[PDB]
Amino acid sequence: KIELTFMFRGQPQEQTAYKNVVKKFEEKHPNVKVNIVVTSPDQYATKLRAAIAGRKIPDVFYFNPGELRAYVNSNVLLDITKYVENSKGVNLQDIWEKGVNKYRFDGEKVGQGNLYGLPKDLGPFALGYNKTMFEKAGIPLPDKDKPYTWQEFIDVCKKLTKDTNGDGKLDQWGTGLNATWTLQGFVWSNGADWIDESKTKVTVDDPKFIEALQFFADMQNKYKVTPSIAEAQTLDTYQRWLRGQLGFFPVGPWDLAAFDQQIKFEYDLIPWPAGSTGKPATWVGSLGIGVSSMTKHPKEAVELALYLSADPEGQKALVDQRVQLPNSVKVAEEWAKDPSIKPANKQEFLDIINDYGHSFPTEYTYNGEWYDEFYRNLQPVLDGKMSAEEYVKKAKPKMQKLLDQAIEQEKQASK
Ligand SMILES: OC[C@@H]1O[C@@H](OC[C@@H]2O[C@@H](OC[C@@H]3O[C@@H](OC[C@@H]4O[C@@H](OC[C@@H]5O[C@@H](O)[C@H](O)[C@H]5O)[C@H](O)[C@H]4O)[C@H](O)[C@H]3O)[C@H](O)[C@H]2O)[C@H](O)[C@H]1O
Ligand SMILES: [Ca+2]
Repeated sequence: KIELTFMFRGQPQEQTAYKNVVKKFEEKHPNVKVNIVVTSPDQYATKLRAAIAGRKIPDVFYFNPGELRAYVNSNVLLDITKYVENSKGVNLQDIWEKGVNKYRFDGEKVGQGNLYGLPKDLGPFALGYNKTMFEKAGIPLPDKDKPYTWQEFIDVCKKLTKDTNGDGKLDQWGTGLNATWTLQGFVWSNGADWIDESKTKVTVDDPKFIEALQFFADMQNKYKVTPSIAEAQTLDTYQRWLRGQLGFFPVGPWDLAAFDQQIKFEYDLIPWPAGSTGKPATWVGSLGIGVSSMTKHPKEAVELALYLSADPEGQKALVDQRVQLPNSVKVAEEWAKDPSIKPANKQEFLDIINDYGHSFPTEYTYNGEWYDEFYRNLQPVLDGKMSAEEYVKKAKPKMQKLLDQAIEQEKQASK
């Protein structure tokens, strides 16, 4: 009788996994049929934005935590608090508090108050290294607790950069980090950030930010511990990591399934190299599972969100399928201690969540346009055509204008 539209995004292993778990949901609730709208991670924001613009909102949908307040003011997200409290068995007090709290809003500040969504996951972005490669090269393994310094990291990367098949051409490299997803840690580790403590002032022209940005680009251009610009163009560094060509690459729990399938070398997790603070940094992502404020079936919609987010059986199926770590803290802890589930240092994911992971800057602002502008024109720095110093001076006023507008519009839209 009842039909739900569930809209989400995922890499192909993620799509497959959630589609399976939705079938499990439907077997459990035979009167609820779930129509799926799924996209690649890159297509999602535009599609969700179109749906919201036309006020044709999916019953259940993935959404960015940074848009919680905007969604609440625009009446996009149903207040699901009472459905979640009335639900049989579930106790989201078991769920990561940092995850649950991202989708609470008391009318004024995020983090407390009524539920406008449930955490899909927490997504600590760990650093992986190719253990097979280290061992074939006789290089001492990275320490599982003590971060490399930046200097040490380049030193090891250089050792790993070599022509291994002896044809005269480099065919193996220290790393090849994607600035979109790996610049944060270097910036943060160096005691910088995109914006100030108040989250209202762009601070990318901070010397510490610049040093981190230049350091990042220099991996490719100056230190040359990555494939060349042309080589990464031919085959991107994620793919080259999969094929065993790179010493170092990040690992999210959502990668685990794809890696199970494609990676044949032994790899493990370590802290990110630490800058001037000496403490490692990286991000802990999250997605919200929200229900349309206008859904015709709030109870069943929340039931699907709950099943994906907090239900032991639903959660178990997702963890089994290697697309996330458990949302239940105690389950995650026993998960991490299980030696038969690789990577050996799974615990690093948890350590990121508890000790040294941060939020994306955009989680603190009303929208993320100011931040998207930073990355929109970053590539010339990344390719050594423009210095980090010259770009951030150019970008800052553009970013700041956009931040100001997001601040103004949060004033307006919440009146
Ligand atoms: O140029 C070649 C590129 O390489 C290939 O991508 C490799 C993938 O990219 C990296 O992962 C980045 C990102 O993560 C995946 O989504 C996971 C979800 O995001 C997490 O939360 C993240 C953020 O937090 C919130 O502020 C906001 O909502 C999110 O933006 C959440 O915990 C997870 O559920 C997504 O697929 C990917 O883009 C990894 O290295 C690897 O997976 C591509 O072919 C190409 O882009
Ligand atoms: Ca070679």
